[PDB]
Amino acid sequence: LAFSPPFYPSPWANGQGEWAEAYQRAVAIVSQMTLDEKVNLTTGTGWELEKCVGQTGGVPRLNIGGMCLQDSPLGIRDSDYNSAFPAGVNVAATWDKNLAYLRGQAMGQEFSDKGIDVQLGPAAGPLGRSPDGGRNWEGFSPDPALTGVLFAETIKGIQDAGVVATAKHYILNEQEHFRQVAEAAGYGFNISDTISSNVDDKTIHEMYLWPFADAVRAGVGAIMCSYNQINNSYGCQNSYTLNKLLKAELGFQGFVMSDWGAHHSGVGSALAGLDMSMPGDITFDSATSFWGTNLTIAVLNGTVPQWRVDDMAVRIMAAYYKVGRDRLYQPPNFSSWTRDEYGFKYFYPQEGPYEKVNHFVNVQRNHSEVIRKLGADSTVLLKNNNALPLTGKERKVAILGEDAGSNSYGANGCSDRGCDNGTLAMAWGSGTAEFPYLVTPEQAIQAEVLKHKGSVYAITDNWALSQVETLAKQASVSLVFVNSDAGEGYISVDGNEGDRNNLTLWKNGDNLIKAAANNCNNTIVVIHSVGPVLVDEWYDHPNVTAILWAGLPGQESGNSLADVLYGRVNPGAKSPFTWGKTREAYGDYLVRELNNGNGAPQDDFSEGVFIDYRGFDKRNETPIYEFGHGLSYTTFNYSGLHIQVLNATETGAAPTFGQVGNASDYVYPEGLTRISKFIYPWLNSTDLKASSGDPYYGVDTAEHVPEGATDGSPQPVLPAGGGSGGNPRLYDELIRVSVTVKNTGRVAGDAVPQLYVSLGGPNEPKVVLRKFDRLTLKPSEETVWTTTLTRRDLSNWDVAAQDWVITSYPKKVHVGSSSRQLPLHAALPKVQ
Amino acid sequence: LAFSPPFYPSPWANGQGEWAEAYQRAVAIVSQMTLDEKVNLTTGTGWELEKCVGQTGGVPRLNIGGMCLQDSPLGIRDSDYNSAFPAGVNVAATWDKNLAYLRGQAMGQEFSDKGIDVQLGPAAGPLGRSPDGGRNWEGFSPDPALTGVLFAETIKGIQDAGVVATAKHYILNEQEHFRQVAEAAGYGFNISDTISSNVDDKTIHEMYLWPFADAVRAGVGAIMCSYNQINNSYGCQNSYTLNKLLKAELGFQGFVMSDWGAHHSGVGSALAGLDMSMPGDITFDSATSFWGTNLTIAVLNGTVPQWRVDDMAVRIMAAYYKVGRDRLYQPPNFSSWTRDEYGFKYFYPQEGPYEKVNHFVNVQRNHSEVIRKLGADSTVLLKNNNALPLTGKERKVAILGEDAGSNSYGANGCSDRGCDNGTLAMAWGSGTAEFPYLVTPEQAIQAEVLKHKGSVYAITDNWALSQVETLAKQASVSLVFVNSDAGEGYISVDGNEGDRNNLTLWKNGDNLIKAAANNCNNTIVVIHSVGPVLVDEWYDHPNVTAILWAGLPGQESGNSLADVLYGRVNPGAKSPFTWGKTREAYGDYLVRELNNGNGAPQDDFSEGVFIDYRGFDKRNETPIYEFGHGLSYTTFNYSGLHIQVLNVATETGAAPTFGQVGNASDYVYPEGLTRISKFIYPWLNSTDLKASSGDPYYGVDTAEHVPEGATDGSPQPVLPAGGGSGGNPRLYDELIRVSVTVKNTGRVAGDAVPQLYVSLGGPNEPKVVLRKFDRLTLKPSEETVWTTTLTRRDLSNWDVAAQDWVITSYPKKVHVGSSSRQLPLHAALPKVQ
Ligand SMILES: *[C@@H]1O[C@H](CO)[C@@H](O[C@@H]2O[C@H](CO)[C@@H](O[C@@H]3O[C@H](CO[C@H]4O[C@H](CO[C@H]5O[C@H](CO)[C@@H](O)[C@H](O)[C@@H]5O[C@H]5O[C@H](CO)[C@@H](O)[C@H](O)[C@@H]5O)[C@@H](O)[C@H](O[C@H]5O[C@H](CO)[C@@H](O)[C@H](O)[C@@H]5O[C@H]5O[C@H](CO)[C@@H](O)[C@H](O)[C@@H]5O)[C@@H]4O)[C@@H](O)[C@H](O[C@H]4O[C@H](CO)[C@@H](O)[C@H](O)[C@@H]4O[C@H]4O[C@H](CO)[C@@H](O)[C@H](O)[C@@H]4O)[C@@H]3O)[C@H](O)[C@H]2NC(C)=O)[C@H](O)[C@H]1NC(C)=O
Ligand SMILES: *[C@@H]1O[C@H](CO)[C@@H](O[C@@H]2O[C@H](CO)[C@@H](O[C@@H]3O[C@H](CO[C@H]4O[C@H](CO)[C@@H](O)[C@H](O)[C@@H]4O)[C@@H](O)[C@H](O[C@H]4O[C@H](CO)[C@@H](O)[C@H](O)[C@@H]4O[C@H]4O[C@H](CO)[C@@H](O)[C@H](O)[C@@H]4O[C@H]4O[C@H](CO)[C@@H](O)[C@H](O)[C@@H]4O)[C@@H]3O)[C@H](O)[C@H]2NC(C)=O)[C@H](O)[C@H]1NC(C)=O
Ligand SMILES: *[C@@H]1O[C@H](CO)[C@@H](O[C@@H]2O[C@H](CO)[C@@H](O[C@@H]3O[C@H](CO[C@H]4O[C@H](CO[C@H]5O[C@H](CO)[C@@H](O)[C@H](O)[C@@H]5O[C@H]5O[C@H](CO)[C@@H](O)[C@H](O)[C@@H]5O)[C@@H](O)[C@H](O)[C@@H]4O)[C@@H](O)[C@H](O[C@H]4O[C@H](CO)[C@@H](O)[C@H](O)[C@@H]4O)[C@@H]3O)[C@H](O)[C@H]2NC(C)=O)[C@H](O)[C@H]1NC(C)=O
Ligand SMILES: *[C@@H]1O[C@H](CO)[C@@H](O[C@@H]2O[C@H](CO)[C@@H](O[C@@H]3O[C@H](CO[C@H]4O[C@H](CO)[C@@H](O)[C@H](O)[C@@H]4O)[C@@H](O)[C@H](O[C@H]4O[C@H](CO)[C@@H](O)[C@H](O)[C@@H]4O)[C@@H]3O)[C@H](O)[C@H]2NC(C)=O)[C@H](O)[C@H]1NC(C)=O
Ligand SMILES: *[C@@H]1O[C@H](CO)[C@@H](O)[C@H](O)[C@H]1NC(C)=O
Ligand SMILES: *[C@@H]1O[C@H](CO)[C@@H](O)[C@H](O)[C@H]1NC(C)=O
Ligand SMILES: OC[C@H]1CNC[C@@H](O)[C@@H]1O
Ligand code: NA
Ligand code: NA
Repeated sequence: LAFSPPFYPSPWANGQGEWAEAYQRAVAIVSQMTLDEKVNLTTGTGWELEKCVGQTGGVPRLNIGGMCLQDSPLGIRDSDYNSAFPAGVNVAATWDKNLAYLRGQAMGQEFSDKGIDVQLGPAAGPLGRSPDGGRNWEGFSPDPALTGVLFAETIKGIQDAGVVATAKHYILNEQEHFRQVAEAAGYGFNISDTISSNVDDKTIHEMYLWPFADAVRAGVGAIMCSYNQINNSYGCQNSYTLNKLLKAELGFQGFVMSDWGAHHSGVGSALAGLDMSMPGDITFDSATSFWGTNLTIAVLNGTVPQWRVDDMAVRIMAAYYKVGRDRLYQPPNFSSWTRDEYGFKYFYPQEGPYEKVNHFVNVQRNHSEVIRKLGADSTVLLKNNNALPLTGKERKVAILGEDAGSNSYGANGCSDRGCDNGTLAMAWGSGTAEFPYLVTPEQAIQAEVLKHKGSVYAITDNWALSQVETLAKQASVSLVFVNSDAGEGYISVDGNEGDRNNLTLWKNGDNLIKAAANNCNNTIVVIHSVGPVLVDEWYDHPNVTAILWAGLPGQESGNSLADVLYGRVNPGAKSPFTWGKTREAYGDYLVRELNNGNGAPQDDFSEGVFIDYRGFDKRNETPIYEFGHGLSYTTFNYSGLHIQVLNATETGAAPTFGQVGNASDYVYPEGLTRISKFIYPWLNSTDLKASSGDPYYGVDTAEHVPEGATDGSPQPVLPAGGGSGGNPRLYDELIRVSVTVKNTGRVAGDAVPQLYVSLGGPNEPKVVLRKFDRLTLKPSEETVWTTTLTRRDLSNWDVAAQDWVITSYPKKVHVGSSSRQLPLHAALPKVQ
Repeated sequence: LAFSPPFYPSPWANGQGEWAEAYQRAVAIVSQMTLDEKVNLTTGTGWELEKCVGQTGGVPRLNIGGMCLQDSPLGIRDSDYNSAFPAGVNVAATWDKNLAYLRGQAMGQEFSDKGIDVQLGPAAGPLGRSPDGGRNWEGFSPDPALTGVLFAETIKGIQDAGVVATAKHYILNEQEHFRQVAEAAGYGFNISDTISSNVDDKTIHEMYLWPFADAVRAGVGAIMCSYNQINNSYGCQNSYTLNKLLKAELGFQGFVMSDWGAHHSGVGSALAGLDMSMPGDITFDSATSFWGTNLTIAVLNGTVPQWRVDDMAVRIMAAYYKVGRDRLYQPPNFSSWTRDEYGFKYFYPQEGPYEKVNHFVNVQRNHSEVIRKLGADSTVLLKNNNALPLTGKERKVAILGEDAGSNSYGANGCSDRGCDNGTLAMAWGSGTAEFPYLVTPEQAIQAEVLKHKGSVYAITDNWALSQVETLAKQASVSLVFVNSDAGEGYISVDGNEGDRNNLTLWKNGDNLIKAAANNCNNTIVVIHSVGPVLVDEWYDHPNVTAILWAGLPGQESGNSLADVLYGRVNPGAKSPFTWGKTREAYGDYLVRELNNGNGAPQDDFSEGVFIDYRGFDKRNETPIYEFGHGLSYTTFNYSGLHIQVLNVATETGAAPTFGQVGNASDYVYPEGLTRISKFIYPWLNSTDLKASSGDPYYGVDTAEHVPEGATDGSPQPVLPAGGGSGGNPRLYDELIRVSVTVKNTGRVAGDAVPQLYVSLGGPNEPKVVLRKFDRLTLKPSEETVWTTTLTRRDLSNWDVAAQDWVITSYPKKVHVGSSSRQLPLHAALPKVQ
């Protein structure tokens, strides 16, 4: 079986780069803390014991309120009077750094105004190994350069608005199936440990880790480690991914929290680089924790060095100070577990004062504007045979498909969005927010038609084909809506356990489109979906005159779409993944059956880097719509490529901050009423063994602590580390590339120039994206797009050097409008 | 068994009153026609043979195009790019003569622009004997005064727009069960003839006949006789209702058409006062007709007098001229049977030239505006505990109920509206039109809330009660939508064979309302229905803060309602029927089982005049909401009632004939004409009359089957109650002027609906009966004096001994106020005669 080698000690923070001020403030306050106070920062207080999806107890003697951590990557979960933004995959479809940022900012503002300290998002893991993976839509794209840039801009927007962002899930959680042992049991499978993603060192560096290096360099304050194992070592105690890759090589200065139920040991995880346990207990409301009491004991008994807990507390306070949360602090003014105005303060056991638990604060501001805009700018026009934009003069409009209409249970009528009923504007699981309302395509397109005194109807039963056919024969234009949904693995909809069982349109979508197109010579298909779907049965039908993919647009869905269909917005989005002829064309199959008996299922990433377009190009397969493809209401020309060549070895010793006293300093204080299931830092008595309750307490302890796990002496800086996101020399700019871009059509709009490189060598993809931008040009207007290639951009990861190297194979650059339409190309000059 | 006494001969037209010019022009043209041409005017061409629901062949030699007759009373049926107006019941709820006229005008304009000559509406029969009758909603109100006045204004709007209106159904078609034998057989019932409505002479004059007297006096061109029998004689050959009540007593000058399949004999119907057979065949596509060829033969063989057939022709041409149809004529520019651009000219057999059958003419103009306004102005506010109007500042709005949302088959996705899915804006059967679009309450209310930056959702599955209760707990206001549907008897939805099986909300509505009100202290109920529904289980719930009934609003439903809920329109509508505690409180049970073996079921109207509020008041029962009840966002005061007393041929001419009849050979099929399969023609196969009729009863006991008087063309007496239009003109003398001051005593402009009831006196008269009303717009503090007059008819009762209206010697009283039960002003009336 795959093996995960050790890397110890867990590196300590050092005030790196833009962290210097936040780290000095964190060390000044952590220095004042007792051991039980430090431990309070590191451990949640128990599932649904307070207000937020995750919440720590804070340090009240030092005026630090408990840290409130809340989903989701696309808006506040489990709350009220908040907005529901389009999903991360829509941000990927915009290819628009500025919109990713502005969406970050608007979410940060709403979370901050609910008294939330830490947003659990954005996501870049899953990256998207498999097109049917259940959570790819929360992240961005299976391409690392596109994902890493939009991930980083999202982070910066959220943190500039004063909320800590949490880059998740770290790392290789590329499928829902078998990701948790209790979930698998509920779905009929008996496994002893979760699925192990088994991945070679070059692949992890070139693909899955690269957006985390961007998040790190962009200043992300938190990282959430993942439920799966990596080479048979759990993500939240994997010393290789956490100590070596994240903290030593990428130089991460913030804190690593567990995913909920992903914490699997106290001592093991603390020494392997975990800093925060969520929701704080061992299983939900077990009243036991691998940390809390147990971590205070682990330090008192000498097994976890003081410097390790001290560094947890410094990383946690430093992220909180880095975003300025201290200046915006207020306790969470809502409850994730009830919408009632009043309730017992501690929800799960219904204890504590009976008091106001919701204040109904309306944090929406004018955020519907950025959502409606980001929806229109993420609507990919895949096909347009001169059918769009509409004019408003069409005499009779047929709106067809359940995906155009209302969810009959209300927009929030399925818990965590766990159904696919009515228009699909948000997929399911934790990656969700309550809509404040939901504008359906039916509502916005019928309003638009009635404004022009046209005739219009909506048929929203996809087996009502008699009516579809009759109305399609009478219509000037048939707008046909179809979807495909997916989500987090703890929910199953129609037997899809988070992951999609296939890429075919749900709810009779293919037959609905063929019924319309058999009868209307102007059939326009609109797809809402978590990722690609199969279109081969109808996309080339002669009466299908346009096709659009609008992703998961959030609350302004129908208005975002109408703006595009009626020409208020000229679509600029590009596909952020590949649209293949068959599921086989993508390869990268999910592990859907036990393959290691009743042990952990083994998920070998045997394709290496060759996911999505890199795999189609390697196999010489032709996509229907390639990565980077999207049309516009105008045309663009690219010409005039020009290329120009441009002109610490050790750490400190681990520090300790403050003093640790005797056990009797950490016994429960006598005036305090202990709330049932609440997780505390304190001991029942000075008897360490008895207060831990651990059946393994004090047995074979040293043989269970890896060599070096307690070494606080100065360490070597890795060749590829020493900076933020990697050695700073990786970010030196080596080549500048320019091209001229002209709008040669009649409509103002945006181009998305894309710069790919070919790094050369027998095992490298033919082309890999490295730069892009989204440039607004009026008709006939031109501009020069200039960008630069860094040392990292031209490197490959060398497993023998443990470093990025520019290999000696000759490299080329290609610029154009998609991964398959690259009219400009040149050999690059040799650089090192 | 009830018996229907004979009345012969069938009165001939005479140019009465406003018909003088139309009659002269009809005589002049019918004088030029051959017998087969005349017959062509009287008989439709066969079910689906041409474009319109009914269609005659016309007279091409004299450039008279075939007459195109199309449904419905609320908009053009079976067509395209037309509007869908609110139902006649909503017009009744407006209590607004002007809006009634404006709706008729906007409908006549649309019909005229499609090349339709005759609109099959409006309807005042069923009047509304039973609250569960399947078609009451197409008419107006169970009250004859409210109905007759709004029926009349609807007819004047249509005919002023140049289309002939058809007052239907004449008469006593008060229920759908057993109305047609083949329908009854499709539902498992074996009957040899249709339901017989059996009614006494005073009741028919005081109730069912009264709105038709108004129709006739307002100048209606056509009348459509009914499927039921009346005292065991079919509506379309009932000499008593057609010859005596309609043509002699009411003096009707236009033409009587059959309902479709209501024509039951050639000779018998022509002599009993029928003028036009629709759709022209005996059963759909039978290629046989009681008229056409048979009527030509019946005149040739001496059995139907030429004067009778000339009179049919003159009544038909006179109605056509009277509305100026000849000045707007164009062939129908759509087909009722297909939406294809091209097709065979003769749809049913797919014969004739292949040519353009649809021109897709957009006739809607800006009629959405009158629809929008009339839906708002017909929304009755039944209860409002200071909950409405909404301000727009409600922080979270729950829209609850399938009736708020879309029909998932599309607004037109159920044929003839034969389902109750999504918002109910139109009930089912022939009384329907294709929506151009349908704005749902969900759409218009969610749009209003988003304009104010509120939060809003719609739950539209009425068994999703977990979600309903969760959202209702979170909401500032919960708007709960519920409905109850019905329609014409040939369609059954959920076992309701046209008629409603109960007056309970459909689709779990009572449980939905209780789920919302148990959780939300500001639950507002909105009812779309064909008539009253039982509200006893929740109307008085402490968290039910407002209740509205919005009827069947047509295509602008959601916008009409939002205009009211948000106070752009202050509701002025008033209930046009009673809301009782139980079904038993209304009495008047439908006949739902065979009670005459396998012969015609018998429907005895044994309550006499005591239907709807007259029955409740007679039984001393308290309605939840009485007839005439509606609240406003302002208040009104009525004061200062004052009463002021104010200051005909005896024989007809002889029956004329116009033009000449020749030999049987003039009427044989023309040699060079292709005869279209199933098409009905006026021509004979040969000069053999017997063989050309194909009638198994031809020449059988003929004399015995021709009623006494039926061929009598000599001068007739004028009935004491006849001699004018809608009755002897002395009935319309104004005898009393009544005035009262109405003041808006509140803070917002609005419409008051003053109502004037009389008590006629006498042991068997209703305690009060509506006579006058108007709808008056007043600004805050403004006053106005409402003045109206009572006519001799208004103060009379029908005396069966005299056969005339008589002001009886019991002391009479006037009562004025805001409903049938809120009448603060009363005055004794002085003796007048
Ligand atoms: C010139 O050319 C013309 C065009 O071709 C020729 O016209 C044909 O003339 C024939 C006579 O020669 C006609 O045939 C006879 O028709 C009658 C009338 O039938 C209709 O009306 C019935 C009710 O009638 C009353 O009311 C009408 C007006 O509404 C009056 O006109 C009648 O006079 C009669 O009036 C009395 O009652 C009213 C009150 O109700 C009073 O106010 C009056 O004061 C009078 O008292 C109605 O019931 C009939 O309905 C039947 O038919 C419908 C289908 O059309 C169907 O939907 C109904 O369910 C019902 O079906 C049942 O009956 C029919 C037959 O009629 C069966 O086939 C069927 O299967 C069912 O049983 C209809 O709407 C009709 O009554 C005559 O039939 C009676 O007499 C014959 C024998 O003479 C019997 O064989 C029949 O069974 C029947 O017997 C019943 O009645 C008897 C009373 O008379 C009684 O003794 C018996 O006990 C029995 O119960 C004839 O069928 C033919 O209609 C007409 N064709 C056209 C196309 O117009 C003309 O002949 C020719 N001239 C010359 C000189 O050659
Ligand atoms: C790890 O994080 C966890 C989670 O955040 C931290 O746990 C929290 O620690 C808090 C202390 O920082 C502790 O706070 C206590 O709350 C109690 C309940 O308060 C609520 O109910 C009261 C009473 O109705 C309301 O007044 C109040 O507003 C709340 O609604 C308080 O009662 C405690 O107040 C006492 O201590 C504080 C100072 O901490 C005094 O300011 C206050 O006056 C009270 O002082 C009395 O009691 C203390 C000790 O209990 C005495 O030392 C003092 O002399 C006073 O004694 C008199 O009164 C008591 C009875 O009232 C009487 O017996 C005595 O004889 C005298 O007459 C305090 O505010 C949270 O409950 C606790 N959270 C949970 C879930 O357990 C933990 O500290 C963190 N750990 C570290 C190491 O940082
Ligand atoms: C007066 O005249 C009116 C008009 O004719 C008469 O009304 C009819 O009354 C009938 C008798 O009540 C009604 O028939 C009943 O219909 C009930 C509801 O059927 C619908 O809803 C259910 C439940 O839907 C939920 O669950 C679905 C499947 O899980 C889900 O898809 C759906 O979205 C709903 O979800 C919510 O709830 C679930 C859990 O419950 C949650 O998980 C979810 O999150 C949501 O919260 C659905 O199954 C069904 O297919 C349909 O769409 C039925 O439930 C009744 O059937 C039960 O009881 C029967 C005994 O009565 C028994 O045979 C049967 O086996 C069931 O146990 C029943 O069919 C009818 O609809 C009314 N028609 C109209 C037009 O209103 C009225 O009866 C007359 N009144 C009187 C006094 O005479
Ligand atoms: C009772 O009402 C019915 C239905 O309205 C009338 O029946 C129609 O009568 C009209 C007028 O006579 C008939 O019209 C004839 O149609 C023929 C076919 O016309 C179409 O197809 C041709 C061939 O492709 C086209 O070229 C043409 O434009 C039409 O689109 C015409 O060809 C006839 O006109 C000429 O033909 C005859 C040949 O016999 C010659 O005498 C002349 O040269 C003449 O120019 C004619 O127009 C129509 O077909 C009838 N309809 C049906 C359904 O049968 C009755 O006439 C009316 N009865 C009374 C007594 O008024
Ligand atoms: C600590 O004491 C508490 C309360 O007495 C007891 O419930 C708990 O089990 C003890 N913990 C351990 C590890 O024994
Ligand atoms: C008249 O002639 C047609 C065509 O020959 C024949 O089919 C039809 O049956 C006849 N009508 C009658 C009453 O015989
Ligand atoms: O559709 C034509 C006729 C059918 N029977 C009912 C009438 O109201 C209608 O106009
Ligand atoms: Na086809
Ligand atoms: Na309650």
